[PDB]
Amino acid sequence: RAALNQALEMKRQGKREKAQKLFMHALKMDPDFVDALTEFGIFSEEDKDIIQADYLYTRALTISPYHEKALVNRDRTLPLVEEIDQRYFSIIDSKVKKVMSIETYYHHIYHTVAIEGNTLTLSEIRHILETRYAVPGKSLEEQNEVIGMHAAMKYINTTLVSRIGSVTISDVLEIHRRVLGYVDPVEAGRFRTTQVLVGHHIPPHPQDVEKQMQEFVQWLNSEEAMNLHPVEFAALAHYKLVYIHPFIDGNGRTSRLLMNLILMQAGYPPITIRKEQRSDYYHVLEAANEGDVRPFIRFIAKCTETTLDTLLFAT
Amino acid sequence: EARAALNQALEMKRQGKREKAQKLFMHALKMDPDFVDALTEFGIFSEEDKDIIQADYLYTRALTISPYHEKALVNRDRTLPLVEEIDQRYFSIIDSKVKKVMSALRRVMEETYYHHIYHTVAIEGNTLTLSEIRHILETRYAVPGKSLEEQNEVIGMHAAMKYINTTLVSRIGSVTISDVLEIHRRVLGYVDPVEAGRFRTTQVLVGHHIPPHPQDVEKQMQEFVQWLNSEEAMNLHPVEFAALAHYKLVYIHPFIDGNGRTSRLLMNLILMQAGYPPITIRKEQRSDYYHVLEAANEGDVRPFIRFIAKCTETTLDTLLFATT
Repeated sequence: RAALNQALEMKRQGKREKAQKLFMHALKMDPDFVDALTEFGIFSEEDKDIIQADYLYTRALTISPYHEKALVNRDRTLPLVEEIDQRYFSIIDSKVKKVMSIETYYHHIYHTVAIEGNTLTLSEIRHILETRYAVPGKSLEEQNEVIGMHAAMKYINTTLVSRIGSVTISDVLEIHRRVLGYVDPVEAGRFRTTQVLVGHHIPPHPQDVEKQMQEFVQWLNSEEAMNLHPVEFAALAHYKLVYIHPFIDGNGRTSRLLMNLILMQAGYPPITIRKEQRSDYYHVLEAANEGDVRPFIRFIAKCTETTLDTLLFAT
Repeated sequence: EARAALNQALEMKRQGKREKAQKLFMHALKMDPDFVDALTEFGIFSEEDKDIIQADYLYTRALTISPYHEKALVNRDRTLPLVEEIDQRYFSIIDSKVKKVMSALRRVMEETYYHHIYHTVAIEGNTLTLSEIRHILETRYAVPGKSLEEQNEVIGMHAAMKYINTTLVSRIGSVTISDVLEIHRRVLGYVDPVEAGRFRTTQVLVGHHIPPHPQDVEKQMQEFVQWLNSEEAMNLHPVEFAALAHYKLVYIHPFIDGNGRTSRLLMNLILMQAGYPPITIRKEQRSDYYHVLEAANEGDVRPFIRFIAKCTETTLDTLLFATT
């Protein structure tokens, strides 16, 4: 409460830089502080950050749903953010049109394995897949992760992308069998049998994983999922597979391959979440676990625009 | 010219020159390997050097073409129970050496653990050395300038035999089809995870042998595992049973790859369950090993059973000498 009142004294005087640090400290000490969430929200609106403000008012109302200062702001920002979000998707739709009218295989294998902790370079990955000979001084596990990724995405492109019909549970297992096959052939293509902790997240118990996955693939084929914008649907699918955590390993890699399978089936190019975005990528997943999937959907959307901007660099 | 080479070999055998006779006998068989008269005459010739095992093989080979050939029949009826005894006597020699090896032994056995992975992969064409295999399994880091497939074959072998030792050797009950598939899932898994632990779906040629069609593989494997658990297989000497199992899995050829590796792991699973140590067929014996499998495909499994038996005696002699 003292750090909040200290942040308000700075905001009233002028010092913006010292206020944000004092605001962030009050939320680090108590992240469910209803009054600091609303005051940091109205503060962020002064820098034209309405997306952040709405996040803060929604976080406030999840704790105290009848908080007058959060409710009065939430109700104003809610339809406004919905529009801002729709407008960014229509910007992405026009860039997909321009791309569709108009080397990268190794770049995606590099970022999908590097974001998980793999120390192999792009030139080393190229040597592994072109020659099929080992890279000196690197672990065989890291080199097998690369081989399995190449197998998984060659299978998706050859058998799943252009195929007509619903996505099955067998397709998810077939992808995982190739992702984790060369590293762990015993556990590759089969569900997790033990309960674990993933950071600060407890996924479903192994006895609930099969049903949770039957429900997930039922959602993937539902009309509600089709009605969504491809970028939202691709992002929600990615998140839900990471939430279920159906395998002991290779969940992030399979969820990123399912995400691009959804995008490629919608006429979008395959998307890459770069190594450098590891921290940003885990921050939005944490926020989705805490209660709001929108920051994640926006992170995936920005990833699609950057990919389209790189492809739009040709006539 | 085949009949002339036979009569030329008889001329030297009658006079004396035995070195020139064997070369002339072998030439008549190279020209025509289904020559009934040269097989009997070469059989009687080999008995003069006290080689009754070779003689019976030759008369047996001659009667698989012409079953009523008087000179083959009269000698085969004579040598048939004779080799049966000689064969039984070599197994009892092996049984006494198994006893003696059951009376550093643990450190010496694990010292030749990388030694078994080297020979089972080297006999299949793998170019990795024993020191390279040791680096792969101890460090889990890659060996420079070698293919990842060859290095994954080594990792899969280590996984397969660590799984056999930890969950199958001391296990009670019948051997299942799932146990064969589980071994294969580890043998091939790191090389080919798509085909590892599943039967072959295409028809192929393996040297000069056509194995069962993929639509018959499941039924022939159900029949094989039924034989493995039968009382007839239990009544056999462990060395004969281990060798016959090895041969029958190689004959079926149930997987697209790793058939030789899995058949040699099942061979030792049978031996270890019988109180025998794990056996190794060395890289140098590649040609001898394929010669006895060819003879078993042609009609006689005995040379193969004798090859496996001499492999167990050499393994027991190494264990009896290392602890001396």
